[PDB]
Amino acid sequence: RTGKEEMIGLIGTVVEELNPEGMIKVRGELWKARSKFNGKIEKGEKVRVVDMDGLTLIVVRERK
Amino acid sequence: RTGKEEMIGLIGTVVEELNPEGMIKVRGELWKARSKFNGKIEKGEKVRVVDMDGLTLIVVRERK
Ligand code: NA
Ligand code: NA
Repeated sequence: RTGKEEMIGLIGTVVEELNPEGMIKVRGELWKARSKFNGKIEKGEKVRVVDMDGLTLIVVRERK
Repeated sequence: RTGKEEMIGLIGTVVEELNPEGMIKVRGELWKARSKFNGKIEKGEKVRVVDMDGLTLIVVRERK
């Protein structure tokens, strides 16, 4: 398993809208992702990785 | 309660070494903080807020 320690804190870009679940690109890799609070994070938006649920990244939109 | 949504994703600076518990400054406020994985994050280091445990911020050191 690619651990939590490797992913948490990284920035990615939404490639498939998080509504609240979707798809993000982090480094070169595609990942399943879920926004922590927001109902919807749009394609192209920058997100921050804050946790991990199995192979699903939990993200908030990047601040400012 | 100042919710998780307000704090998660923000950057702060360690004001009292996280070993793993300590003190950080986020915005103008002093907060209790705990590093998520690391055994020790030093004074002056930049951290990212990834979660919250009561009034204690859970942080990783800022990437790159
Ligand atoms: Na949600
Ligand atoms: Na620990």
